Amino acid sequence: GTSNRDWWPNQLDLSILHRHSSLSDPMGKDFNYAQAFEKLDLAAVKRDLHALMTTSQDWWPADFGHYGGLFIRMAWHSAGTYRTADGRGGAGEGQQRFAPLNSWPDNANLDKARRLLWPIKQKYGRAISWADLLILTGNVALESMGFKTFGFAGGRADTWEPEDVYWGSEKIWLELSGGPNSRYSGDRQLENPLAAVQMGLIYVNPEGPDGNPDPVAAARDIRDTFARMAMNDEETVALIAGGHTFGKTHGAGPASNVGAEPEAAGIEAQGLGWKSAYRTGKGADAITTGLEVTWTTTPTQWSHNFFENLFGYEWELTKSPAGAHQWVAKGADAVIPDAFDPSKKHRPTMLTTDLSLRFDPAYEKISRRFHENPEQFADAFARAWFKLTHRDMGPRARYLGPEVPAEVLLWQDPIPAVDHPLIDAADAAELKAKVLASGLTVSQLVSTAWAAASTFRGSDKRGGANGARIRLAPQKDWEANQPEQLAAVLETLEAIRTAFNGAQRGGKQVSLADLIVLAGCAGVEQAAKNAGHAVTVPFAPGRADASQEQTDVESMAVLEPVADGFRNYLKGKYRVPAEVLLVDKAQLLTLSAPEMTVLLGGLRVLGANVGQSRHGVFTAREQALTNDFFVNLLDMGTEWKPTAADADVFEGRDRATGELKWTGTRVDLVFGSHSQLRALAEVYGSADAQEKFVRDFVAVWNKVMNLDRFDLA
Amino acid sequence: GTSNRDWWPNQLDLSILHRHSSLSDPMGKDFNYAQAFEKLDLAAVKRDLHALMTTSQDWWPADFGHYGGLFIRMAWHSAGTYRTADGRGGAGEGQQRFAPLNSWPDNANLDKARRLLWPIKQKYGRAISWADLLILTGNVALESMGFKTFGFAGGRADTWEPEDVYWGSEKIWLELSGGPNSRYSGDRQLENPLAAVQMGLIYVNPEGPDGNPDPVAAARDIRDTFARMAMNDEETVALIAGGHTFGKTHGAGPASNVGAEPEAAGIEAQGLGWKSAYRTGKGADAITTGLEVTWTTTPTQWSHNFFENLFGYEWELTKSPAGAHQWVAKGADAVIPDAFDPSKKHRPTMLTTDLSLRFDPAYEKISRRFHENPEQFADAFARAWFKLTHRDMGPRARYLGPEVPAEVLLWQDPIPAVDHPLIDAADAAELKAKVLASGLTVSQLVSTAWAAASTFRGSDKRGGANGARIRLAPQKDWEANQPEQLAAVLETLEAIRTAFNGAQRGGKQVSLADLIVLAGCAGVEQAAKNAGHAVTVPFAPGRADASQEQTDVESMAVLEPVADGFRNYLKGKYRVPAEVLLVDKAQLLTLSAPEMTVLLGGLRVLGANVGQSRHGVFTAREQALTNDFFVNLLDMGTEWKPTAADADVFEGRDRATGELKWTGTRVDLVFGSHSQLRALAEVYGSADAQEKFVRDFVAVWNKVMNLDRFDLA
Ligand code: HEM
Ligand code: HEM
Ligand SMILES: NNC(=O)c1ccncc1
Ligand SMILES: NNC(=O)c1ccncc1
Ligand SMILES: [Cl-]
Ligand SMILES: [Cl-]
Ligand code: NA
Ligand code: NA
Repeated sequence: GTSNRDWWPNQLDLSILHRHSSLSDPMGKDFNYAQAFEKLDLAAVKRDLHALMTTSQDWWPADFGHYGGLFIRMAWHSAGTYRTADGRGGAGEGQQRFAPLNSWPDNANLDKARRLLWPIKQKYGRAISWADLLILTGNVALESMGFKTFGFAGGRADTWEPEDVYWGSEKIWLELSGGPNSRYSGDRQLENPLAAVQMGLIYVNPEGPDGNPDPVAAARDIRDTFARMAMNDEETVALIAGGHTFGKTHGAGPASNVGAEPEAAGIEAQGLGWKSAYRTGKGADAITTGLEVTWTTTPTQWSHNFFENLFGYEWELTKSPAGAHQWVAKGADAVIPDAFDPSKKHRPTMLTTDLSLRFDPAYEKISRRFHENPEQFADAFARAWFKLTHRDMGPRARYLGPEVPAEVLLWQDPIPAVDHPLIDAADAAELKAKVLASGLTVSQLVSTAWAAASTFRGSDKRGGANGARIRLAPQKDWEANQPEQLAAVLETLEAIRTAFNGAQRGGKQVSLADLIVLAGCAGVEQAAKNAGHAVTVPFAPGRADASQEQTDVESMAVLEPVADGFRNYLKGKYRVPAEVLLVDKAQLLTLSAPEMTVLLGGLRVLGANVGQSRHGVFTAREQALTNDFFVNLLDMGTEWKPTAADADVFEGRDRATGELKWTGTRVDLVFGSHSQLRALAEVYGSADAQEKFVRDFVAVWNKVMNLDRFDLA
Repeated sequence: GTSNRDWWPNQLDLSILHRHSSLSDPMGKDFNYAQAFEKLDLAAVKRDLHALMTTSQDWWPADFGHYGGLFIRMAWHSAGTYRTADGRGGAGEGQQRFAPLNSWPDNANLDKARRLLWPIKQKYGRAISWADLLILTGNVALESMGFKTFGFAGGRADTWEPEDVYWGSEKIWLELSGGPNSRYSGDRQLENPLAAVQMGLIYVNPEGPDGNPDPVAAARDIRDTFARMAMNDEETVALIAGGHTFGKTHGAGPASNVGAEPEAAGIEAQGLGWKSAYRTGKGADAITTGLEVTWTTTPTQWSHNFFENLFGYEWELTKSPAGAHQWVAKGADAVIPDAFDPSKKHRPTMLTTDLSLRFDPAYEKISRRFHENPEQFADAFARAWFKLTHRDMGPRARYLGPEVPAEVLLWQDPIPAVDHPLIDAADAAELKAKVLASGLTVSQLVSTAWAAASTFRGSDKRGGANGARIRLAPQKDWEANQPEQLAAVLETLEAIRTAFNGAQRGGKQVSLADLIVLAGCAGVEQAAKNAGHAVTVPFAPGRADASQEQTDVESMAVLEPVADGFRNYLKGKYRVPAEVLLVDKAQLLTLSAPEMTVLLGGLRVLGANVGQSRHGVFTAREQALTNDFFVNLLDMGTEWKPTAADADVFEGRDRATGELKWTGTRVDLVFGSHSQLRALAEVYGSADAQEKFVRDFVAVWNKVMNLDRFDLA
């Protein structure tokens, strides 16, 4: 069946904005997962999971009689697809169960793990999402084996179709670097936003870089990919050594025995894959990765044996029965149990990537400290495991259930509790009138509030106007935020706030986070008034102001807009066309194509462009909220040509006279080009559309303002 | 970006069921196009369109000073993608403005036509859809040029993204037959459901089959493609000769002058394509197809000159300035006007496909009759043009506005008006009790109502339970409908009906159409009662019984289910896998993936399978409405394997004992295999889901029952 994608392989793909519709969702449109989960008897689930750990099923027998290792790996992989660059991946939408992740080579035999959990899923039904269950199971595994976890938050709602995520351009699973679609360039620089070394891996190749078993060089990849997953050196050592305290790898025989991944398997496989022809195909004969390593003498019990072994022995290179590189302790005693035969024991073994923890000089110092103080190791691993598995859950307000940790962590971008009465409608109207009487312009108010709100991304639910972090490092200095204009606006707002708060009785006051938003609302209302329309922009109070001390500046770097088509901003020159970046941004903002279209056309005429650029400002009444962008964009009286100076900027001239009327960017003109966006533009560009445009603008504006307001959910 | 479609190119694609969501739609959820159109001043639009016909724009100058020909071609093409095999294509969704149809070679320069309409679109806004405007503009063109149309109906709502239609497998535009993805096999047999000879054509190649200019062989393709678009010989001659009474083709210079189609063109082209490097690139220099033919001496006025010329001259093969085969009149004077230069005239010319109307012996007779009786020609063309442009509109109840023809036509599958009081809720309860007392089983009732309702397709809005056509030829005889069982059920229902109707006062009666449906509802209520659930199934009366004379039996043939996964039925062995045919069917029924899942799992346990097959009947309480399908399908205690007799049937055996528990087909097992369908199955298979299952089943049931009930909109 030949498709639009086959005929026009570089056209824009808008379907990414329209996933997750009510059509694909089996739950009623009123279904509220948070309220279902809040009534789940979580202790009862955890008792069932505890039982599970040691109830071996013959179709996938439990190593050492205990599924703990397998489930820890399953949870780790669920969380481990996470990239800080865009917030995509991670455990928070249960995407391990869909394509492609369910069939990634690094996820081999995690299909068995997920299937082991069906009876418990089935028992508790909609009160526990798969997403939450995968993470909970990991926790229970650790707990069953003697490890005290830091806590657990429910709240990850299930999703019903695969996400659209750029995982790389390679066309071959696990392709080595330096191919026609290499994710590496220069001096082993991994392309953003990727966070793994090969297509279908979680982070790194366990044999070493492109299969070279050099622990020192492997450590370089570990550090890079873990950093791209938001983990520093301490966290990375804790997580790796923590996880490889348990279980084993599977490599009983040659890898050519293993069949098709789940999405390529036959229908009879019922969603399972990697069927193995090697001996029994499971248990003692299992092949997953091809490595054959068991790290510890008690693979079902928390211990400090990983570091005891790592440091206690000297290691020699060897080959698994599948031929993969791995390490064995030279002439150790055979002290490591066999997973199925109680009369066999084995020597200590390690992956090349495990040895990285000892032979990378930075890791070695941390690893030694963990070896000599295994309580520090346990506390670090607990914290890191919580961070791993919760990193894409968003604000602490989404955390559910009785095991949520009380401690507030820096990585959570915490927002202080509000302890005082909030402003009401009359107060909001008085502030709005003050903001407008200060002489702040429509353009300044809208740009500031846009800049504050639009850092939100739905992928990991980081960002947004809550916190007033726009006033702090690093946001206040991002080029897209126009630091000098921003500083002037914030100064005037802060004076209005101080005066307002000083006049109150009874503890009422307004946060600057709220006022920035409210001022943006005044701006949009004044714009509408300039166009002759009386509208009220909805506003919900209750944002609070975070301090610089509660704001990790390095972690905030990834939220910087380098492309914001909504402000006609591109920080530099990229290989990805600007219109593609626009749609990506709209996806992170959770906008549909209609919402993206309305919003952009309104922002243009409000003066939200960075640097007061006239590109796409197709109106002779700037700062009035009108549909002029659309009417003028669609006017066939104008002819567009790319400029000689820049192929990415266009001049619009009167077709009859040649007179220069406007200039625009690819982001502006895509709305007159792409056949689906033009259809949208046409609706807003019609003579009956003025009222619709304003109402839809205000709605989407409001929506953007509220993206991070999970305190109100 | 490598996608799931690249990795697993033969997986099922469920996104086709979830297009056309609220997310992609710029109109509010409450927007009702019918009500907007009913307030449009249609007369005023038509005045504006009249004005347009002779308002020539410099960017695409009107031939002969009149755009009529162009707009007739535009409207023809809009309607001309229609296939009777699935009802997909046609004018009714305005899909000509989206990919791929906006960029089909046969639609070249229709982008200009559509752009000329923007001011009118813009003026009237949401009150007239593009879909309607394209056909209206065709009508006005004809009327402006002196042809009186049969009438016009509004009501085609706009759509907002491209449909997912199989247009063929070729990877090259216009590829000739016999390639690696040939749409032809055997003795020039065109593959169903296709209705064009080459990828990117409407029907046939104007130079002749695969470009060989044999009018007789061309006539074969014409007949086959037009038949696949629901037109017989009389209609086809009328339409072709009718249409080529107007306008001209465009072929002023070599085709290598013509640039990128709209979807490939630059952003600066603002949605237009085929920019030509030949001389001025437009007007007198225009290149569209490459042919250069002008059929009549008055290309802007209705005449009888097409047949005068066709029969009046003998024809010699020649070449256009682009090199295409075409025909010129032997010995003729230069009597055809030039489109731009009043001092030039040309000899009469014809396409190979025009000469088909004279050299095909069957077309010749029709053509001669039209020649000698031009009133018969005019009336046939009027009727055919109305049919062409309204064929996919569905029931007459959907027809809006003041130009709707009063005459009821056979091809509309008309439904007689209801002239008597309808049964009310007390009568419906009485009939249900009678149906249940008669001894008809749950399985009989559900199968019959399913068979009646499930002929509906949303593509052209044909089919459905309205009419009681299940009791007529050919439906009563379809294998999928189990003719023998059907005849017994209809006999018992007809007796219940006669008794009920005979007992009434005041003209009240119930149609068999309604009773079939109501009986289906009683069967579902009983099934629910068998399972311990107290369920009332919604019923809406008002169907009427159509007569055999109101039911064109040939036309009905295309509605025969050769694949109906909802009754585990496949009429033969096909190249397309059965699960693909299931999803296609669900798409025609307007079902989302959840709806398709719930519906199939319920039908299985209700006994709706053809021949009482046990395949997929995964319950020990058949005829009870339970979620057993799901719970049993997902039970990991069962292992599935294809049978030795048949690779498409599976045996499910107890994994521990080897005991045979169930058998199923690919349609059954796909719900436990495909990762998105399995996620749905899991909701319905959960321990808290029995009530949800029942309620969702009843909802989808009712939806299917009501699919053709446009009298209730
Ligand atoms: C550089 C990072 C990592 C590498 C390259 C890596 C590699 C691997 C490989 C190759 C296996 C064997 C899979 C198989 O054949 O069955 C595995 C197993 C395992 N890994 Fe990791 N790992 C890494 C980090 C982690 C982390 C962060 C955790 C959890 C905190 C984790 C926990 C596990 C566990 C529990 C298993 C045991 C599986 C079982 O018992 O079935 N690993 N690892
Ligand atoms: C065998 C069926 C047909 C064939 C092969 C065919 C072929 C063509 C071709 C090649 C053109 C020239 C396009 C160009 O270069 O601008 C055209 C023009 C046209 N056709 Fe057809 N045609 C078919 C049927 C129809 C029908 C059914 C209608 C309408 C009822 C129609 C109405 C027109 C009109 C009005 C034009 C003139 C366009 C103008 O003046 O710009 N044709 N046809
Ligand atoms: N791949 N997923 C995302 O980009 C996303 C998910 C949910 N809301 C916004 C964006
Ligand atoms: N491709 N188009 C269809 O299959 C369809 C369209 C509208 N309703 C149901 C089915
Ligand atoms: Cl994602
Ligand atoms: Cl279609
Ligand atoms: Na994410
Ligand atoms: Na259709």
